[PDB]
Amino acid sequence: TSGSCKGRCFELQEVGPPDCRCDNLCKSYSSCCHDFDELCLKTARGWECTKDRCGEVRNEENACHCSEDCLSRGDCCTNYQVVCKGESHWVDDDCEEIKVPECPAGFVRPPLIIFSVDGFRASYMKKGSKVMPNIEKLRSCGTHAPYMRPVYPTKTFPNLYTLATGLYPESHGIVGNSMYDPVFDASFHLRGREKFNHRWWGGQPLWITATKQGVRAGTFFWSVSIPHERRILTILQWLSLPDNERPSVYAFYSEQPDFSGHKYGPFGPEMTNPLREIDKTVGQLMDGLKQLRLHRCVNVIFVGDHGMEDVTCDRTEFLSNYLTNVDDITLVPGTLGRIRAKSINNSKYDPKTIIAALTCKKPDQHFKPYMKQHLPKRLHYANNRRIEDIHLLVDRRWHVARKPLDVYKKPSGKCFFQGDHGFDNKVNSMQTVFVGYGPTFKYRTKVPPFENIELYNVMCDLLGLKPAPNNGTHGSLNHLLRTNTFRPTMPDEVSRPNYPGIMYLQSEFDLGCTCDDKVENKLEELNKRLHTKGSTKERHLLYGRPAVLYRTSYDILYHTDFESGYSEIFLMPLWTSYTISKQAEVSSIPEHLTNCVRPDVRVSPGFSQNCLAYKNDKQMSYGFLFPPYLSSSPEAKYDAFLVTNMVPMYPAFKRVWAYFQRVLVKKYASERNGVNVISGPIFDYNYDGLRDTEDEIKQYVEGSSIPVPTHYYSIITSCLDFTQPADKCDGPLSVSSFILPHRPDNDESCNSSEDESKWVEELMKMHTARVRDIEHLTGLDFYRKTSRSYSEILTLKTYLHTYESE
Ligand SMILES: *[C@@H]1O[C@H](CO)[C@@H](O[C@@H]2O[C@H](CO)[C@@H](O[C@@H]3O[C@H](CO[C@H]4O[C@H](CO[C@H]5O[C@H](CO)[C@@H](O)[C@H](O)[C@@H]5O)[C@@H](O)[C@H](O[C@H]5O[C@H](CO)[C@@H](O)[C@H](O)[C@@H]5O[C@H]5O[C@H](CO)[C@@H](O)[C@H](O)[C@@H]5O)[C@@H]4O)[C@@H](O)[C@H](O[C@H]4O[C@H](CO)[C@@H](O)[C@H](O)[C@@H]4O[C@H]4O[C@H](CO)[C@@H](O)[C@H](O)[C@@H]4O)[C@@H]3O)[C@H](O)[C@H]2NC(C)=O)[C@H](O)[C@H]1NC(C)=O
Ligand SMILES: CC(=O)N1CCN(c2ccc3ncn(Cc4cn(Cc5ccc(C#N)c(F)c5)nn4)c(=O)c3c2)CC1
Ligand SMILES: [Ca+2]
Ligand SMILES: [Ca+2]
Ligand SMILES: [Cl-]
Ligand SMILES: [K+]
Ligand code: NA
Ligand SMILES: [Zn+2]
Repeated sequence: TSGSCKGRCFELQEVGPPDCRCDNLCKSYSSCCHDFDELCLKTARGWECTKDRCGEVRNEENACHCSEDCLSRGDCCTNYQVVCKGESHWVDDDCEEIKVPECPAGFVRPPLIIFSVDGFRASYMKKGSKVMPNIEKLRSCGTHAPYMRPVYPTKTFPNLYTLATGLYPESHGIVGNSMYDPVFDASFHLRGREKFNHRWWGGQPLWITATKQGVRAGTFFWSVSIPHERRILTILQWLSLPDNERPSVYAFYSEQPDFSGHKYGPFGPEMTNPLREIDKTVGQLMDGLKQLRLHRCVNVIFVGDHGMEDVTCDRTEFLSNYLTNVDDITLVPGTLGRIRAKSINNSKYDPKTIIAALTCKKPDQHFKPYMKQHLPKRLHYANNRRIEDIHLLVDRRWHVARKPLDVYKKPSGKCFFQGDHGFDNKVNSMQTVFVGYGPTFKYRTKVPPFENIELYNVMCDLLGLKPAPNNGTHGSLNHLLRTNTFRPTMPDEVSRPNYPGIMYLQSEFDLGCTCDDKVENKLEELNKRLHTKGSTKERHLLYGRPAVLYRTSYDILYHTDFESGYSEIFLMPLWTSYTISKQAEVSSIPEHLTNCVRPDVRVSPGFSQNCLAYKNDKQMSYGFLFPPYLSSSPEAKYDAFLVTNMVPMYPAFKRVWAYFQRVLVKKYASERNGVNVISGPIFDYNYDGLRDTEDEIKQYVEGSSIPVPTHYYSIITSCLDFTQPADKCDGPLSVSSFILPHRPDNDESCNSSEDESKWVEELMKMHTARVRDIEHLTGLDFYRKTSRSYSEILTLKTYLHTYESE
């Protein structure tokens, strides 16, 4: 319909119908005024000043200007000062530290510009360095990480909306580039108009956070037909607006190098040019800022959404080769797989039969099926109705498809893609980039790799905003910044522990347990009391006891070899802590102690587990949190069989756990010069990544109130300087953790029929976790007493050990 864009080009506030629009998204909606192209998308004379244009009389038809009034008008070509005034390109100036913001009068805060690049793999920073001098200058003069970890799936929309919200895709709702919502009965796709509907997009993205708190924000989306040079000129024009109208945060988005990467693979010879072109665009922005005297005022973030892997048509696994009944399913295909029934509310569709037909069927099978609740917890990819129950994790370099006709399209199936992304977010080729440059970022500083969910908090800090609740750990990235507005502090402990002494006589217990412990001194009797009272506690609890951050009733139990926090509600430890030195020796469970379980005289029969329940439950067995194999003496070993150290374990899981405890702990202590281990149960029956309350538990040991954990964790800490033993470390710490699913079969591990040395450790690596992940799942807070700064501890708690090569 009707109206004009005269005096409205790239207006910031979008107008409602039936009035026509002139903002940077109007093209997407087909709702621009009829003169939008003519007035707002000028192209005459290209994007660069030449010597003969210098001082020209202003011609309003030109794309940009070289006339003398152009600085005052805000619309010079970005190279104006270089061609027409003897100025140097930004890239050609030496790095000079920006100690304080150097902003024109009227700038109330340094603006933030987010420059996002689609498909920019982390290793492009080294491999394309010779063709990206503007980017290489940002990177070396500012703050950079060797790589930034994306979220899963390593697709465009989930990651860019994660960047804007600090939320996992399960929480923000953009769980893929394609998705079907069974409540909406509608599908979201990269291409098309459904994605414009606000109903898909949850959380509070940065532009909304900013606006609600009185900080003006540019649009983060761009119509695809607006060329990059015009996006840049538009941002530079918005930056010349009056103080009261000017945004403080700006976003530029590039579809490259992703668009070429898909055609040519991540390192195709055709990739050099798209990298040169992105660099040139960075150059334009920086020259533009320098003309406006804003180059030592603005904070610039150069950030990618994901990397890019070599993927061709012939590396496609077809479901039709596994299932006889493939027309019964709908598959979301590609570098991940999501399966649901073709016919909604079809009662005779069995996910269990589909999973079974897809499990370990071909020796080199290039995907693994999972019920979504069994996916590695580090992916946080389950708590959303748009995530199908059945998920296929696809090997890097591979695709999955339903039938061959979906891939090999008529006439005779030519391929025409050599690159793709979307795989597991720990995969090297999916890693992407982060550089921060400006007064608020540090000068010439490397920082360790970190996750993109953390940036939202930092952007809010950069803008003086209070972040909406999100999945970052605020303070974990304080080390990126010259000046921090946020001072993290430890959460307050909610429940204080009881410290029970000996309160019960053996004959008060009727637990159906037995142990051969009657076997067989004044000197070694005070020593026993000392231990039960906390004398070895500084050895086994190295970083203070974990804080309990919810209301509950629990006891601290001390022993020679380990300390625990025992829950009277869940009838088992919430945590068990012990230190194993490089010198410690592994021993066996003596014959006469094979089935030994001992009542704990500090803990009431009524708050204890019982052996009878385990006897009666033909599916469920038990294991121990502190391992008897690692007892310091035959006498201390009796403590490991206390009923208060016992936890429910499926026989299939006991294979995993026993190998970890008997073989792997000692190997880690050898490799790391001692380790401290904290282990415990996790209950997450509604798969939301958060500690279950007792009324959420769906499974108990038969005929008891003993709840069955969904997972078991361990956090394994040592000295970063491994020349110092774990128990006498003066400096920073080193951690690796896992959250192992507690499953009644080893179907996940295709080699599980073999010896544990051939599969267990591979499983654990797959289920590697951050300390922070375990904290959410347990309501515990770790590392309460160290000699390290809290910001450093927050970084340590966000660390993920990925087991990739470098
Ligand atoms: C990662 O970080 C995030 C963010 O911190 C964590 O996610 C949060 O987790 C909380 C606990 O699970 C959860 O609290 C819920 O919230 C319920 C209200 O939810 C709606 O409103 C939310 C707030 O909106 C306002 O603020 C934001 C600023 O952030 C603005 O942008 C808004 O516009 C508002 O001004 C809102 O965020 C939330 O969004 C979800 O749902 C949307 C609409 O469908 C989606 O678009 C969106 O993507 C979100 O979807 C996710 O989250 C939902 C669960 O909320 C989930 O189902 C989806 O799969 C997806 O993951 C809503 O619009 C509130 O009703 C709840 O209270 C009930 O339970 C509590 C205790 O659990 C009781 O104390 C309480 O009394 C009440 O019980 C009653 O109601 C029950 C039904 O729920 C009923 O059964 C019972 O019998 C009782 O009657 C509860 O507080 C937050 O909503 C959630 N936020 C987000 C964004 O996801 C996340 O946990 C972190 N992950 C990890 C691993 O740490
Ligand atoms: C939540 C919200 O307010 N809305 C309103 C506007 N809706 C909308 C409207 C017009 C549009 N025109 C073009 N494109 C292409 C495109 C891709 N990208 C990369 C990118 C950039 C930023 C984020 C974020 N966050 C992202 F997810 C993807 N930018 N433009 C869009 O996706 C698009 C989306 C989306 C829903
Ligand atoms: Ca992308
Ligand atoms: Ca839960
Ligand atoms: Cl997807
Ligand atoms: K049993
Ligand atoms: Na198996
Ligand atoms: Zn892509």
